[PDB]
Amino acid sequence: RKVVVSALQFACTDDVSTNVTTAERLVRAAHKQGANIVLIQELFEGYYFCQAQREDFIQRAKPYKDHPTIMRLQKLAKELGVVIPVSFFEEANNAHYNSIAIIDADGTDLGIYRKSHIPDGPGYEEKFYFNPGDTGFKVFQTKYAKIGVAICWDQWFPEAARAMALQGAEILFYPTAIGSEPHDQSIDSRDHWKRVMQGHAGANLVPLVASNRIGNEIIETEHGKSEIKFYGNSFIAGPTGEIVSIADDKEEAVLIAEFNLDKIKSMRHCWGVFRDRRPDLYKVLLTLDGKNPVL
Amino acid sequence: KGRKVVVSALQFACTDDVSTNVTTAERLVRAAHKQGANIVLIQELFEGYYFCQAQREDFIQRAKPYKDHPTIMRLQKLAKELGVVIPVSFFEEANNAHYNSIAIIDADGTDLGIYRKSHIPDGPGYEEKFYFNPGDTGFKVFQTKYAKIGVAICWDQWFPEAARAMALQGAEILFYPTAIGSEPHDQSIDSRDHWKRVMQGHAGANLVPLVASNRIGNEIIETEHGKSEIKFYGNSFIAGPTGEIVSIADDKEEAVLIAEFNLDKIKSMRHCWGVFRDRRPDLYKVLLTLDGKNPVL
Amino acid sequence: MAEDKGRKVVVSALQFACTDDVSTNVTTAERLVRAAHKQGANIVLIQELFEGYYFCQAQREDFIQRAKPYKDHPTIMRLQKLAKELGVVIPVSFFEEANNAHYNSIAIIDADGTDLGIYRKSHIPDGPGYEEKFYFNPGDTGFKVFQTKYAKIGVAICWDQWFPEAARAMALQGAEILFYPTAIGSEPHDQSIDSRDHWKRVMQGHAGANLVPLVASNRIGNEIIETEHGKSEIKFYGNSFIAGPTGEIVSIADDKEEAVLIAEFNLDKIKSMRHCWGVFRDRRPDLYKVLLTLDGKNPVL
Amino acid sequence: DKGRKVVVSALQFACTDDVSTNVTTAERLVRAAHKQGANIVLIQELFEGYYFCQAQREDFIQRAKPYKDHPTIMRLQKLAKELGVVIPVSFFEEANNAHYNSIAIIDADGTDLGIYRKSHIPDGPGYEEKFYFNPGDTGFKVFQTKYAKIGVAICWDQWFPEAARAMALQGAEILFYPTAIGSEPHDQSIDSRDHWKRVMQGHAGANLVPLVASNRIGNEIIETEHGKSEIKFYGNSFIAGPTGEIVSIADDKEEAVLIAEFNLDKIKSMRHCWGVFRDRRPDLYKVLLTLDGKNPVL
Amino acid sequence: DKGRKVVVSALQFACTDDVSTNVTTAERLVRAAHKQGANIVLIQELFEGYYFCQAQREDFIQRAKPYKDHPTIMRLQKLAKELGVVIPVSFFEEANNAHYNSIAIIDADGTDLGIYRKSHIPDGPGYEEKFYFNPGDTGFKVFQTKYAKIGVAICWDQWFPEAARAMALQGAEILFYPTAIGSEPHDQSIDSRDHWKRVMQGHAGANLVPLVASNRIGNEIIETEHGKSEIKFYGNSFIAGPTGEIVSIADDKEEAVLIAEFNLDKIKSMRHCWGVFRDRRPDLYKVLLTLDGKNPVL
Amino acid sequence: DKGRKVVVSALQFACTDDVSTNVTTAERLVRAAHKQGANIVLIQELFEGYYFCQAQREDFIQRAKPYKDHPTIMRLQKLAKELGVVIPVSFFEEANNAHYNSIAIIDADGTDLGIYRKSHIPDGPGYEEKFYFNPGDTGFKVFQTKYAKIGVAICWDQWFPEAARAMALQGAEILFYPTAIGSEPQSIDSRDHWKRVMQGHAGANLVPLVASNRIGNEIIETEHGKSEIKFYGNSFIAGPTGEIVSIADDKEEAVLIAEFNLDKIKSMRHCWGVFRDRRPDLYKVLLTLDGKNPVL
Ligand SMILES: *C(O)(O)NCCCCN
Ligand SMILES: *C(O)(O)NCCCCN
Ligand SMILES: *C(O)(O)NCCCCN
Ligand SMILES: *C(O)(O)NCCCCN
Ligand SMILES: *C(O)(O)NCCCCN
Repeated sequence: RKVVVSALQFACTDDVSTNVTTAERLVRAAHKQGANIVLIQELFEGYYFCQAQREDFIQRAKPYKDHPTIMRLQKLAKELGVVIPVSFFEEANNAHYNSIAIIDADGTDLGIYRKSHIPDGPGYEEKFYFNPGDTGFKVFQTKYAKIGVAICWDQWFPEAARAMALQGAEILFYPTAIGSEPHDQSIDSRDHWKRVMQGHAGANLVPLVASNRIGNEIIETEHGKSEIKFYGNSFIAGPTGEIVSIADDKEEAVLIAEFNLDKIKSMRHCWGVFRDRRPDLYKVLLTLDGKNPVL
Repeated sequence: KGRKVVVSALQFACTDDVSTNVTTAERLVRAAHKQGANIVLIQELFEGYYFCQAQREDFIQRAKPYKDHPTIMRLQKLAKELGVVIPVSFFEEANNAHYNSIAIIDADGTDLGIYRKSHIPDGPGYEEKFYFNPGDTGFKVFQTKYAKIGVAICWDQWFPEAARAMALQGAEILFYPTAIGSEPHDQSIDSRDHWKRVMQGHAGANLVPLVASNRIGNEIIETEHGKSEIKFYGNSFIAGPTGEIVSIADDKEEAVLIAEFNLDKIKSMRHCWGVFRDRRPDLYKVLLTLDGKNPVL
Repeated sequence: MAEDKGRKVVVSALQFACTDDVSTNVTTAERLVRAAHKQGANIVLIQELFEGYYFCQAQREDFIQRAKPYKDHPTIMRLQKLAKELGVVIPVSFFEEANNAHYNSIAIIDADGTDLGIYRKSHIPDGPGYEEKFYFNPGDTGFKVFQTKYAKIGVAICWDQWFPEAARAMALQGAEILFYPTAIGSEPHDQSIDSRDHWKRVMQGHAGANLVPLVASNRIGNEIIETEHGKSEIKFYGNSFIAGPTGEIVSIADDKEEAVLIAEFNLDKIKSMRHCWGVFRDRRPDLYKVLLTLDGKNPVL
Repeated sequence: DKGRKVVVSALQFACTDDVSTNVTTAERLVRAAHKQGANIVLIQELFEGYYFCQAQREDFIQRAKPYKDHPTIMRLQKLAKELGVVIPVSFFEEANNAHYNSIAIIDADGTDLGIYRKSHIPDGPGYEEKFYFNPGDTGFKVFQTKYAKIGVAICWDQWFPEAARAMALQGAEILFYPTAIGSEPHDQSIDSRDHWKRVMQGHAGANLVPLVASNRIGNEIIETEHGKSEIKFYGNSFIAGPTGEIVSIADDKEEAVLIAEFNLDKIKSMRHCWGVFRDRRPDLYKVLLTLDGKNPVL
Repeated sequence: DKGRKVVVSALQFACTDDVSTNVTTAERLVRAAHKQGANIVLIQELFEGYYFCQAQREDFIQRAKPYKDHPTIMRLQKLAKELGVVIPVSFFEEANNAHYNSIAIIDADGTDLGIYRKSHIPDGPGYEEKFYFNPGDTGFKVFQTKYAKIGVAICWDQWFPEAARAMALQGAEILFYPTAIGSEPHDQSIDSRDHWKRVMQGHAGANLVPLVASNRIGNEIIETEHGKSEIKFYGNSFIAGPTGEIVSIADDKEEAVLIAEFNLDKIKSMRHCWGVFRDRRPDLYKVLLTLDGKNPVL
Repeated sequence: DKGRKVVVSALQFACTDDVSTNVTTAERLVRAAHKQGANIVLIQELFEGYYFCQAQREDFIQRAKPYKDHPTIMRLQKLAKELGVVIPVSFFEEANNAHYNSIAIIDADGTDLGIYRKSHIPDGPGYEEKFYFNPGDTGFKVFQTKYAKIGVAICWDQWFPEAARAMALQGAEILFYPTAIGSEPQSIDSRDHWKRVMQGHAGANLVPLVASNRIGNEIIETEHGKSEIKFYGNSFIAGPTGEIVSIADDKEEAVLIAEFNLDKIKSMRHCWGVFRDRRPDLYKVLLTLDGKNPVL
């Protein structure tokens, strides 16, 4: 059993219809190169608006139900027979989430995951927009594979990757929007970013796909212009954490890698780390401060 | 710029003759409509006297089924004629169950369904617990032609949980038909300021406007222990999304209160303030207890 | 002076002996229904499986084939004519065949002759003399109420009368009077068993707890059935009765006479009393999930 | 006649409005029961004072006390232990801002086995309990005592076949109901005593378990917010057997100590053979989780 | 060839009227099966005593015992753990006032994995089980053991294609049915043994899963409420492969230990290839939720 | 010996790839069954030609014909009326965009009582039938004939206990299964597996069961060249305990005959008690494919 996976990497305008056209073009290119599952970067419908903390930007969110972009990519998924996770800004009554809908290769909406770990600070004021997610970590049975899909900042947390692996994830996927930080040009996070994820692939023995944005974006914030340069470096890592495919920090790209899932599942079983785990000794992971279990 | 809705609170006196009272309600709904109202709110159990001063066998038989209710049917025609949303408070019989209920009539005349009062008051003057099963619909929101609304009934208005329950389900405006006044056993009790402050609190905590329609007049009821009298204190009002009173009636005048709200701007304001973003349902399990320790079954 | 307002309904319990010939027993039933109507009855209740002997003392292959379809049943059709002629409601107990299922059933015939539908016995008894579990699928209609020309009524069958759940289910759905056609007597394996006082008390409790009148019609006479292991005899103990909404017996027959019991109820006064007593206002269904278990712990599927 | 035997007792007495006097009365009659061989002794509802629920008064709510270190429960634990008798203790419970009509079950070694909180709360003239008590949130309970597994509910609960069935399904071998019922002050023509008995006899017969009801006697005048209100409590404390037969009964004015012995092994065998529990149809009982016969409650 | 192999066994013996004797007989035959390589061993229905259901007797109901701390289950857990063998244990369960014909599945490490309660209850002369057992309320279950996911149901359940299909759908790799079937005391012309085998062979073949049936032998006479009643149990315990072929079978009168090995990975692959499960039409099977071919049950 | 008696027959023959010839063969064998007293006679599946269904050829699709005015059905109606026999007629149905593997039930007076459309269609490696047939949408049916209430299902339907139970719950007194099964002239021989599953249905439902299978070798040229199947016959009739009462071999024409007392069998079915004892409250999992999620 072999599945072909793709990371896409492109620049966005602040127009939904242009960006969706761009995603469609790169999804067809992926499909043309053999892709069964194609990963589109985080909040690709527009500019990464979380540089600002603005009332009007919250109203960019849309219900999960009858979402125009999801609906449009469901047609594309269906035509091509590819699996397409769709990053979007969800409104759910008065709650708001950074969410992702998993469309199967028959175009079926398989359900959503809501971003669990919400980043904060200059350039990435996501805590202002999003309730911390309440779906918990999830795995989706698609026509090709059980996949673990989480979102951007979730990729820094070994807990997220481990939870998806424990629930049957054969591949992990992280749509991303990370770049420079507007308050401090000396912060270059790209190597650190890659290393943490490489760690998750190696610790769980599962391949991993990260799709990140490129281009410079200037946002009109409540305190004036703020600029981020997104550094791309979209990549696909194998089950021991080796980078098999990688983009640069400036050019549009379509990454492709094939994995033998039944072989990798045998290596995983045979390595035996899941049977060697000591959940009896991991209670402290349910604390924040190293002592008090959360309610 | 944005969806506007004009809401109205009515305030009037009742006899114990249904036809008279429905006629009074119609006159005032028409008057609200003439002043631009899209949703009009009539006070609790308006079809007669506030009979719950007594605990009487014969008064339980004032209840009628929800199905083919002559007062709901009559007000459905008016709703349709005028293009206004009309919540209709009534005493519901449902086989051997009885409830203090409200049917939400949409602006096309459609009966959108019912809510059954959840929190039932008790004590001299207000012996509701004798008459009504505690409601079993739970808190509801209704999609009307003009807005998603949350409607609850009188005593429900004291409970922050009801208001929050409706808001979490997308209610854009909260409505509470009311019957509250003096208390026949103790003339020193004057609850009007307390009553208003608690509702203002709900409007401000959920960032939604709130409408409260209360009775006026003195009513004398024969009870098992002789006459009992309540002076209903009016003070019907409409509050905006920070809990500010935008319109209020006094304690004796018949009144038609009118207010317009921009539901898109308020939505935007509600979200921006951030309370719904910041709620901690993981820490709210104690709210599912009565005694602060034991969760109910 | 005017008498007190409200819908009055006159109900009747019949009590008679059966042969094992269908034509004879239907003739007996018609005779007693007519006598009940002559005494003012609006609703008349015939005992369980009146078409024949209480054959359930045996577990026999050939007795299963006494069952007949509900559709075009000759006894139901005949009693429909009588109901229409007299203007009386008549529930008709019969052994139902429904493809390969079999039930102990009752068809409710309205005062205009209309077949309102059926109830299938839910609780099926077992044991020497009363081997009903061999014959009947447990019923699958659930507890029902029927709107007749005179009243909304709840009808269940024999062993159902021991279950408070059945009486409450019918009352919660607006039953104004409860009816139980019965066949109960001695038990052939042990002559010390005399259940008649126990039997009455349980049903009196239903009437009192739901504040609705209750009618029980039971068989009389001795019947001997040829069983797979020899002859078996039951003496049916009569004691048909009508109870009011506090569980008081307003009329009762003895253990051997043929009887036509008659009582009038003001259903509007009773409804008022039922509601004022307050039990239905005070019920706690949030605490009753355990009733959906058999063993006090595990909810059934 | 082999089998585990248990002797139960219903007590019936008049109350003053002084706790000390009523607790002394209860102790006297518990000792009289024990002298007659009783293993489990049932004291009537809210026996610490007058039946105060004729009134709806602010100050009466403050008669409530916490379950923890309750002076009357602690005193009766001493007696339970001294005599080797099981004693359910009815009390008015405060639990932060909630209030309940409650009963603590004291085992024959003095151990406090836990509480049941009254589920069905009556209302109306003379019996304004809904003003005082949150509807109970323990659900129906059974308690394993030294002598038997028992089901204890409280007064108005005794009208509900659901409560009796719920306790029996959980293995209750005997049902107990402390009571306060009498005349009704707004209508002198109401005499509920025969109705009250018939409904409980029904529960005993339907579940094939014995049942004990202890009820108050005497006239009580309460100063209500609208003037004097009077109830004459009608006694009629009784013990019913597993077919609903009254085996012992008190009249409507006498102080009484009723006594009956039950063979719990034989009764268990009878209950099972009669077959009602074998034949129940919980798949058809979902309408019991409605109030109106149609909508399941949340 | 390659893949997870499992050795299963059907045991067949005659019962005495003494519980401990009968458990010792079971232990002896379990040990003999283990010696021949068995991983999962099936003991016949209600093996602790005579098949008492010929009678409808009050005292026989009290032969039931709770699942909790059941002395026969506890004893067989020790054997399971000692030998590393999976052992389903048939017993007569008391659960407050409910009673069931039940089976506890003991894993090869001695762990009590839970119980299944007999769903379909037979009736008629000689087999009056409806008098004793509530219809089961666990539903059909599959248990994950150290060696396989197994589906265990009980005697009469074996006539119902629905039970076997329910277990296969939930992952059962082997079906097991402890049995007590023989002659019928009211009609000596009834010989059901060929019919009995054919129906089970049909389940194995329709689901492509092996099937194990363990039945009693011996003549048993029971004192019924109407005199002596005799059943001659007919043995014919057997093991069927995934196309329904009988691979091992006992006769109608001797003790037997039957043994068969199955390659569960090859059978699984063969079942997936055959594709019947992906070809099923559940959208057309709603009539199966009726008894009468028309009205769905509640 | 009292009660309604019905004589049923299973026919078995080799198909040529010529329609007239095959219908002539069917008529000859129906007449022979009638001569031996048969009241209801079962002809094997798709008997008008070679079993084309696993060859995936677009030109074979035009063999389908509408249910309305079907020349083979209309001809067998005449035969049914002439002889006073019930004849289920297997045919390849064209229904607008859809195509089905279907069977029309002809009563003893020649009346067309209706159609059943094969429900279970094998898809995945080895079985490419979807190329020709849509999954049936009639659901499982019973038909009241002059002699009996009967249930009929087709070929692959044979493997599914649900179809047999569904028919019996609705009052079918006899089950009929026209089939076509064989193998590559391979090691696996499915004939015993097949019989055991069917004997299971008869025994579990306490109804007799009639199965008609073809014989002979058939060669079809396909996209992937010549495919050959040897059909293994073994048509049979089973009684209500699953006992085989007559059976054909794997190479000759056969006319199998058996008489059933439908009143006695009904009484036996009811007394055995399985239908009294069924637990539909516990069967919801059967409305899933994966053992957890109900289908729409
Ligand atoms: C996505 O937007 O969560 N990446 C967050 C990066 C935060 C860097 N300080
Ligand atoms: C409406 O009737 O619920 N108002 C109740 C007020 C109670 C005052 N103590
Ligand atoms: C009717 O037939 O159900 N009465 C059942 C009585 C059973 C007595 N043990
Ligand atoms: C106890 O106190 O609940 N008694 C209730 C009686 C109410 C009479 N209508
Ligand atoms: C086990 O006891 O279920 N076998 C029942 C057989 C009944 C025979 N008619």
